[PDB]
Amino acid sequence: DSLDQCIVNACKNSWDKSYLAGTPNKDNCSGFVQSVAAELGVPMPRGNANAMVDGLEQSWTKLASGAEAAQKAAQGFLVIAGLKGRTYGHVAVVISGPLYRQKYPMCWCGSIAGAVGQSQGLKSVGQVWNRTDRDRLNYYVYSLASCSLPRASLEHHH
Repeated sequence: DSLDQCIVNACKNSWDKSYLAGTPNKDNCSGFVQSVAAELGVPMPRGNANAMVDGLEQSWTKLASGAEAAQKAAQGFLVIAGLKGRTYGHVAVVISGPLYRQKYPMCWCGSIAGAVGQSQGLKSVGQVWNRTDRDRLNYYVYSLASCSLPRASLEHHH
């Protein structure tokens, strides 16, 4: 497995869970991120997307760009893209992968909005968020990598 496989694994595993009991994570951006963090053992601010962004802004390291965000995810860190909204905010997990338009990283996220706000790693943050918002995203990274060493039994090239 890749060094960052635990991030994608936690995303896949969180999709059909219901962090808010009764509401599938695919239909709840905050719940999706909470379930990913819980699987990885990363403490996370509580509440709706806006409250979570408030908490991340107060306590997490912020990255300078979506490119940096993908780079940190590739090293096995949990990286959250977030933006507050006047009514509802949105949060997503950034994963390694090619940058859309040379700028916007791939992501996983659920959304009460439905399919337009959902990504199972196949949309970038620049496709999920509005054109008026995608250049205003905040990227937060946890202080320690969540993934472990590869299995000791792994045979690989030198």
